[PDB]
Amino acid sequence: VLEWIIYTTGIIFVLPLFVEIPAHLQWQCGAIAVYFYWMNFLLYLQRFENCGIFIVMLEVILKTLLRSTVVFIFLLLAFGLSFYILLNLQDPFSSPLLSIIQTFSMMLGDINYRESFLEPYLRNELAHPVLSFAQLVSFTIFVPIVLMNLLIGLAVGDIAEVQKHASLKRIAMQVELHTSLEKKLPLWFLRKVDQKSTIVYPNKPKSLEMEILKQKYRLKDLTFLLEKQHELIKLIIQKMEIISETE
Amino acid sequence: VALLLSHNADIVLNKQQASFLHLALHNKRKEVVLTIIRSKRWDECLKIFSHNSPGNKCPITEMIEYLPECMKVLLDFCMLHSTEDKSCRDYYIEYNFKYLQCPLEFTKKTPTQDVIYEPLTALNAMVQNNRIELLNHPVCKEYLLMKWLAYGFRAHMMNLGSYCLGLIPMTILVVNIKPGMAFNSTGIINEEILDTTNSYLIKTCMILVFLSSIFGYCKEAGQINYFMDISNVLEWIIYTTGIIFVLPLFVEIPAHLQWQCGAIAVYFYWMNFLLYLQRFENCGIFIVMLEVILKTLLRSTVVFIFLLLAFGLSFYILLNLQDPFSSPLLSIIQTFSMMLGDINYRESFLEPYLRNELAHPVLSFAQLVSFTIFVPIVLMNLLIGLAVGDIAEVQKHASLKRIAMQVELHTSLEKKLPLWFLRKVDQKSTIVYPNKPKSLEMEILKQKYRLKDLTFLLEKQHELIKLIIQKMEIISETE
Ligand SMILES: O=P(O)(O)O[C@H]1[C@@H](OP(=O)(O)O)[C@@H](OP(=O)(O)O)[C@@H](OP(=O)(O)O)[C@@H](OP(=O)(O)O)[C@H]1OP(=O)(O)O
Ligand SMILES: Cn1c(=O)c2c(ncn2CC(=O)Nc2nc(-c3ccc(N=[N+]=N)cc3)cs2)n(C)c1=O
Ligand SMILES: Cn1c(=O)c2c(ncn2CC(=O)Nc2nc(-c3ccc(N=[N+]=N)cc3)cs2)n(C)c1=O
Ligand SMILES: *[C@@H]1O[C@H](CO)[C@@H](O[C@@H]2O[C@H](CO)[C@@H](O)[C@H](O)[C@H]2NC(C)=O)[C@H](O)[C@H]1NC(C)=O
Ligand SMILES: *[C@@H]1O[C@H](CO)[C@@H](O)[C@H](O)[C@H]1NC(C)=O
Ligand SMILES: [Ca+2]
Repeated sequence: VLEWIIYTTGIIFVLPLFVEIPAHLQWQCGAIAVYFYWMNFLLYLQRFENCGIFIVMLEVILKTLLRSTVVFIFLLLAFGLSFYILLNLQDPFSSPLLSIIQTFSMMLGDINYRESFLEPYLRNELAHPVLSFAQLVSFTIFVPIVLMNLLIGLAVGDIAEVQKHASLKRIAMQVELHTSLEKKLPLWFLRKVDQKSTIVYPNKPKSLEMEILKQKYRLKDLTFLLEKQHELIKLIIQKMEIISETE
Repeated sequence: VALLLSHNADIVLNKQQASFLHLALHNKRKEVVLTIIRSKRWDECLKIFSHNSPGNKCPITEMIEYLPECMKVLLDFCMLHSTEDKSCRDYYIEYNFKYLQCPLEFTKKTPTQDVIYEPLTALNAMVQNNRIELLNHPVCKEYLLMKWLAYGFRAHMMNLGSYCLGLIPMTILVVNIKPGMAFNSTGIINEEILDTTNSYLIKTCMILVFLSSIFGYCKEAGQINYFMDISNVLEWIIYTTGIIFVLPLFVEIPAHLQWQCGAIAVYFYWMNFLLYLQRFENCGIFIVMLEVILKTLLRSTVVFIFLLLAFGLSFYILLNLQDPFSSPLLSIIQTFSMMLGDINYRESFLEPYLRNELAHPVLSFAQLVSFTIFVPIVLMNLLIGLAVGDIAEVQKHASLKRIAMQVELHTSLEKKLPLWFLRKVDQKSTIVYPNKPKSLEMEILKQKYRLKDLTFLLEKQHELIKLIIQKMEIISETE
């Protein structure tokens, strides 16, 4: 999808090479092309080993964030549609869609307390003062504090889980890269470039489980030997001589 | 046991109504249980148990409680394949739900005098013992999916539809009329002129909100522990305010009251919608996390509301000539707003100071530093650390909790549907075409058992050796 968008818009950005075009369309396609080009460059960077674990982390966090919008987009609807009614005489809240975008922007802590709540209140320009100040407190508690801390905790967990398997995943990426490359090169070329050894001059420019497993094996061998010994002892008793100590 | 079964041995109970299978299970003898399973006569062995016994229940529940690794084999026996070729399209897997059904089926007599078995007995037994590795077995997964597609999806889409029938016309009314204007079924009163276009939609939505509020009132009076729940309070508020928002359908009302009730209704509607969403599995763990974090935050306001009092009442004295701090309550709200880092240093402290308008400069600048250290840094980092801990704790048990939610959903649904309907929609097996559209503790436990057996054998051997010494012959080596 990314590459289809890139090619379709890049072909329109430079189309006046052949056929004329309005400047507005040309630059509005350039704005999309120059953005998706550099966003798609990261998928090329994710191959190299020194900088490909960050793309894995970025993808994990982004997926986790997108799986929760199906839920936490109704908080935005609730607060935006109530702010559209309470603060309707102000320009940032003069339309349902603008009021939902302003509420999305206030999610990081940029609430505009003095400009939207205090100063209209001291001018007698709030239609519902008590409700407007109660909504401010409930919003501040619910969204910039609770929701953002929820997202931070999720990200901390995801990154810990990714770091737990960093080395193995890093090596497996390289192994898979070269394995895929081998299934497409010609035979004679692989014969030509392959080597059998290498020379290096340095001067020139999960344990506890294994232990308990081993000792389990030892214990089983011990049991086997003890049973053989018990059989031998019973044989002794049934073959011995008893004369003076008979009943 | 294999030799005694190969000959026609009887399978009876004793004085405790325990068969040999119960004795093998209570002592965790894995190999004899696997032998009983792999053999013939497994059917009668399964049927032999008896109810009315609080100690020796159905063999399946006992096997889930004591030896789950044998239940795994018993379940593996329930997946049949076709051509055994992954590529073939006629290759289909059949799942058989033979052992997950009610124990009252296995016994032929079935008196059911005082015996009442809850629905989904096997799955509830798996949940009450944290058998997560069993709940992820494909047979149990297909069992739950069959129950879902059989009646759960429908029983919950009916609930969602009944709620949206009042949720959607409310939103349609809000985003189609300008707030502050009076309106009735005839149209919008522009004060008098009367805008009459789109009156049909307005009338339809005003009727749909009224009916939903009335039916909600009736259902809630039917449910009437009640006032303790939160959903009850939310729905009472929703219905009470929604009935006032559309009241001009019958009796006139001031526009101010109408819209100030609409502002509360349209907010609590969408806030209550999340409690409906928390049922579905792909998006119900976030509501659990949200609730945990919110409870933890509310338990600390009883403490960290005195920091706000201290700082607000001192700022009310130090910066009293400025409008944001010109009253005790306004000064406490401004301090609450400054909690996220929006301090207004240049507008409240620096610029008044360079105009000689601060009454107490040194104290005013010392309070700024102590506030910045105490609240936007220490308190917020405390809250962040608490949230990180809570979310880690919730994620530790994500899969088991997710499955238990579905099991409880369907269990509750079963106790209310009619018998014949459950008979009609229930299935016994399913066919699937794929092509078509905690260990260390167990190890040390096992080796503890092995060590105890070793000790027992060694003691028997010691006794035998002492017998040898006391019976042998001694003639040439006597003293
Ligand atoms: O009689 P088996 O079914 O073959 O199993 C027992 C043993 O059973 P316990 O776990 O109850 O002690 C282990 O079986 P698993 O846990 O692996 O199922 C063991 O495993 P290891 O060999 O890994 O130690 C090995 O069984 P298996 O060979 O199938 O792994 C062993 O039987 P044997 O030592 O006679 O093979
Ligand atoms: C995939 N892999 C390795 O990466 C590897 C490796 N052994 C060592 N390295 C490290 C390495 O060659 N790193 C490199 N980084 C770039 C690079 C980085 C950023 C750029 N940004 N720009 N422009 C452009 C290029 C080029 S070579 N083995 C065995 C392997 O399999
Ligand atoms: C409770 N449960 C499952 O959920 C389940 C399941 N097996 C698969 N699922 C997933 C599922 O059906 N997900 C669904 N999601 C919606 C939905 C989501 C958001 C909405 N928002 N809006 N509007 C509205 C509807 C409908 S069905 N089993 C066995 C089960 O017991
Ligand atoms: C809806 O509101 C309008 C506006 O007040 C009502 O129309 C008025 O009705 C009275 C009584 O019949 C007349 O005296 C006014 O002249 C009407 N106003 C206009 C602008 O024509 C209407 O009756 C209300 N509808 C209902 C069902 O109550
Ligand atoms: C009718 O509404 C318009 C705006 O929608 C307003 O400018 C006008 O004053 C209203 N008419 C009357 C009589 O109030
Ligand atoms: Ca209720």
